[PDB]
Amino acid sequence: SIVKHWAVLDFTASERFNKMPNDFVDNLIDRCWRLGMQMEAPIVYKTSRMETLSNGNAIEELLRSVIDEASRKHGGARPTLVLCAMSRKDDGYKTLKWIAETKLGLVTQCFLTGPATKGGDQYRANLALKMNAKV
Repeated sequence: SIVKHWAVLDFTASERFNKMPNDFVDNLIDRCWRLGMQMEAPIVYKTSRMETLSNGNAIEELLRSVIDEASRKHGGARPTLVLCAMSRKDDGYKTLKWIAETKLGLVTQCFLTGPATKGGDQYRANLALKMNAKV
């Protein structure tokens, strides 16, 4: 019933423009809670540059370091959902999803910080609905 182990990959941290705000995850968790979906805090928050999505081997390592960090910081827990925040569309996500879901036994969900912030209530509602359906 509860999403105990999940992670955030923030590709927007260095962006400066369209950086995911610091209250966005906690707001999002409140939003899922309102739908009947209880999530704990993500056991891993990791930032990366958008450029990373251009390199498949770097994607694979990024995901594997999320898994390793969760294991070290939370007694061996393994994330299931990995929420990915991006500042613009990037077809690299397609590679990331494949590695994540078919190689690593993860479930991923991507979103754009632009549409999600400032005038984004309906975008955020749709995000919470997709997350709820996935996990």
